[PDB]
Amino acid sequence: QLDGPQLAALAAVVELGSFDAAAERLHVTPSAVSQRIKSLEQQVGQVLVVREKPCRATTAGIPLLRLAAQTALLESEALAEMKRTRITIAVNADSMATWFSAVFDGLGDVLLDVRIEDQDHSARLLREGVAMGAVTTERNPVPGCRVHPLGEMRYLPVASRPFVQRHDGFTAAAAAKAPSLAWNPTHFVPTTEGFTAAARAGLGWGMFPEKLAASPLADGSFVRVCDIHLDVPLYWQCWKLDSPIIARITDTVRAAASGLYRG
Amino acid sequence: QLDGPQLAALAAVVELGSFDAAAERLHVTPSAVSQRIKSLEQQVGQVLVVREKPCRATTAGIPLLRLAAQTALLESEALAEMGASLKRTRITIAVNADSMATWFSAVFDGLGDVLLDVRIEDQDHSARLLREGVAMGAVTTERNPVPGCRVHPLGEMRYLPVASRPFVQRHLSDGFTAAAAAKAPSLAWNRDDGLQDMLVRKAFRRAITRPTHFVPTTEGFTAAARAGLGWGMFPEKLAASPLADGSFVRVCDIHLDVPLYWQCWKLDSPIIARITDTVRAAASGLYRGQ
Amino acid sequence: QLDGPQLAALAAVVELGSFDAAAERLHVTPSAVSQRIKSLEQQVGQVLVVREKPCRATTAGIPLLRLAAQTALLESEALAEMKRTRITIAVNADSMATWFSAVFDGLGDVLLDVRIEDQDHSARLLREGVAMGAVTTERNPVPGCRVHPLGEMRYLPVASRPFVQRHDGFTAAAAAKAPSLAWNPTHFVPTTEGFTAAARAGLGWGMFPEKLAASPLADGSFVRVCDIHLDVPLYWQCWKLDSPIIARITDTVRAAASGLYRG
Amino acid sequence: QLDGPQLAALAAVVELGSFDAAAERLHVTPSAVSQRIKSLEQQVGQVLVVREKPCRATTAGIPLLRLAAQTALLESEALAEMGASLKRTRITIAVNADSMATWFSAVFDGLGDVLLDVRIEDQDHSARLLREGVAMGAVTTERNPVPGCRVHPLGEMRYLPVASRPFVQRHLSDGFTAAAAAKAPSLAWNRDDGLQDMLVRKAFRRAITRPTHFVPTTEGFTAAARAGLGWGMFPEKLAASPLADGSFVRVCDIHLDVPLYWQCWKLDSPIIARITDTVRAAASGLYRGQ
Repeated sequence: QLDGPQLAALAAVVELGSFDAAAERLHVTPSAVSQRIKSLEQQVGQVLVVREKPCRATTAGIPLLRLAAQTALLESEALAEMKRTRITIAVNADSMATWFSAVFDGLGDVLLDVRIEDQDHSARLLREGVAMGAVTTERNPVPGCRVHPLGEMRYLPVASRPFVQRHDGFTAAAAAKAPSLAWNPTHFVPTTEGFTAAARAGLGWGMFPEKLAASPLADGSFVRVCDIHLDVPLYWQCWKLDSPIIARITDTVRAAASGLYRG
Repeated sequence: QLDGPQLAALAAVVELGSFDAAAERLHVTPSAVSQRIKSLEQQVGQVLVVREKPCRATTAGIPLLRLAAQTALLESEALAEMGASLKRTRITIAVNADSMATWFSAVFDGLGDVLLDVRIEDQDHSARLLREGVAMGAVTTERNPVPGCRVHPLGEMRYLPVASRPFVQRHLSDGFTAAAAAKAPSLAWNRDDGLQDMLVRKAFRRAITRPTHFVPTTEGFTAAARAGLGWGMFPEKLAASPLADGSFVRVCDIHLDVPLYWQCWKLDSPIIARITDTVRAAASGLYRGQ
Repeated sequence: QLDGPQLAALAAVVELGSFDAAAERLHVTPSAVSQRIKSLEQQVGQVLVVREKPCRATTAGIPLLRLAAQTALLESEALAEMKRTRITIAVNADSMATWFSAVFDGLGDVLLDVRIEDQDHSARLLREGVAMGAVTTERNPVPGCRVHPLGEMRYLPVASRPFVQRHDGFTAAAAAKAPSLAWNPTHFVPTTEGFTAAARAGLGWGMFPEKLAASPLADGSFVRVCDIHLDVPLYWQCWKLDSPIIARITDTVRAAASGLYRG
Repeated sequence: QLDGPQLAALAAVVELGSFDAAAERLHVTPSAVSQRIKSLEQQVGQVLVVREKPCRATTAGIPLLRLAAQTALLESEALAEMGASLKRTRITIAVNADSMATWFSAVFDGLGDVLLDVRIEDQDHSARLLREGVAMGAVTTERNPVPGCRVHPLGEMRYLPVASRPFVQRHLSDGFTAAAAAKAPSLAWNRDDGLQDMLVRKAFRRAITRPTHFVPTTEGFTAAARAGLGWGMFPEKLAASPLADGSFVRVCDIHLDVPLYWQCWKLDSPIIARITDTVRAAASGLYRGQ
């Protein structure tokens, strides 16, 4: 490889007729491009540019001007390949079920690729460069990622009115003597509309996001087992790169998470 | 010769991914587990377990995996027809996302006395869990009987192509043309989701590539649509409400009927038949179709 | 689990009317099945068979007869799933290109699944239980496999007449000063008809199986570089299970390899 | 900003699967390689390399992988248009199995002065190697231009459905009926081989499941057919001989024409154009088709 500051400097001094303008185009200095050029000529055993101003290419430097040109033509179309911008994001289920959807209001002008994943899989999607960022419970930066705290999600204990009197008071004896809902005397019932439907059906008691368990408790369809609550910090982790798109989304997500508890 | 606690060994070694693990799980030495799987590999003439890293079934070990589990259920019932009173049996069933959010919910209400393990899986994922004995039944879009399984029709689920009014204004002011449909953003659960594609085909006898968002889950897919991101196919039970609200509007007059089926272990089982009755009844509200 | 010798013994004493015949069907002994039965009844808290001959099942043993029955019905259809027999085999390229094809004469009555793989991939196919056996250069038994020596394949050095006088005599100085053919001053050219076509085209010199390099040397299209030869032992490795199908194929392959050199 | 020896870093880290390796390969510290890939990840705004176990390109790093290699060839030519005389350039090209056994062979005869690295790959495998800069050209059944690639038609290859006379006697005595074709064993290179399936379709406007052997490679597939295992589709150039021999006979009157294409790096290159001329001329013997 012979690239690449020395080439752009060569094309510059050749296309614009001067060392000054070259500088002007590369945000460098007249003397800084001069020796930038003399290097390149050194390592090819000939003189590429002719000092006389306006300075055009010497015959033996044409191919290198051609190189600079086709190189640059390639780079362009490459950058294109990699219209609507695609952003792939990972989110944990309770977040998609709860606060994350706000983000959709800010994002109708791009093309989302949303994945519902847990801590471990989010991390993989990050590392493997398929997910640009993840809502996750992991606090330690994933390789190549920056970590933004989002606050905490709060979970309550819940069952139905009937499930209470069946398993009196919270007879703290009925620890396992009570049937319990879960995700992955315990029934496993994913989604959200059924993990909810299970509990509503006096089928068990479970940990529900406060925000989800909100309405039914007011309806009276739900009752709190007890006044214990568990608090899980969420984090936005994304690629530690400076990019307008990464920043936009980090910002949208942080704002859709405003109503979470203080971390 | 015809098997035994040899299957037990297999199923344990695969579900637990270790020879040592499944040994301190059935009260026996690695050697025993090894000869047990070996003797079974001998009888059947096939290698059944990849021994490496985490232990998994080979292709040929899938059917005996299932065999082990149908046998385990058959066994615990034959020995409860002898003694129930209490018995809390573990039942695993696969269910497609769209069914769980709509009709399937009802199955819990009429359930007992059994411990439920429900998996949200698409057509392909669920057929695997059936083959592998992991699930003793599944709501699937699959009409063809998977191995070791009876097929029950449940009815058809109708899918309406919908979106919010703002979305229609911005993208379908002039209606659902093939010039408009090539530009309006569509939704989808993921790449394997063909629902939107069958419309468009049905609607334009063709196939139109468009901008398409991928948003999974009921809440996820629902917020996307509610948030005017794009149009998408929704189980009618789920659109019924936003159609009243004004929150959703039908993008066009066409729809999709998708036959559902309840596939479960072909065998005798008071627990199976009972679950089947419940699943079938929970679906009495589908469109009759066929 | 309660299975499974005790059940078959129960069904036996129940279906046939006697302990004798039971024995007769299970290749066991009258007294050996008697206590085989009393165990099973012990661990279910009731009497399953009635001593009186011919002995039928007791009411409380019917379900266990049913169990034995449905169990067995399942096993059958399972065994089926796992018409024409499918046999998947791995072979190294130079073997498929050379001696292995003889095997096809003995095998038109089954359905072959032939994979062309090297030592490492063969081994994986074996371990992962997809290939029943592999022709391979590996001598150490793969996990779960038995090893059959097959003999040695012999490779010669070759180029074209022109390639000689271009790279006098084997001026042992032109070690790298000569262009060479290879697989994975060296051109990489797989298949067999082209790895051959390359050399024929004075494009390089390479190691060819003696059997392949046979004809052209007689044609005069090929010449030997020198009289060095390299010898590679081949091995048939397959599942260490006793099975009629495994034995058939181990035998066919060993015979198709008869004309290899003494190992 | 616009890249540089940053690509060099990438391509090295991916082709070698290690940050340390590619460092002791370009004379620089891990850190340098790291910042170099980082600065490039920065400029482009994407993660480009999975750092783990063996280092591989991410999807978004594929195009820069190609970029690195087209640049590397462009560079070594621009600097040989300055100085050749000797130069032995490494060129990698993909070629489908059926082309290598028939017409492509000719390309070596009219070749120089260049070091050849030929890969036998099917349609899909070869398009990958083109995208990834691994191959600077490929004979493929793919008409659509892969990214960074010009497409040249080469002609069409004809495929005859054939078998040995013993095979016909035993299985096709009464000819190539859909009742006979459902029973006679067919061949195939593997599951993705659709050649035999397109016949049968062409022959019976339908699709018939049959016993089918899978035997890859030219010698492998050829011995199978010669050994009466089954019927299969053969490049005519290859059947021409056994049709004379009597060794093969056409199973039926139908055939398949498959358009071939030569896809190569879209750019200027005396080496590319030259290779292209040779490939194109080696194929002058295909059927003109189109």
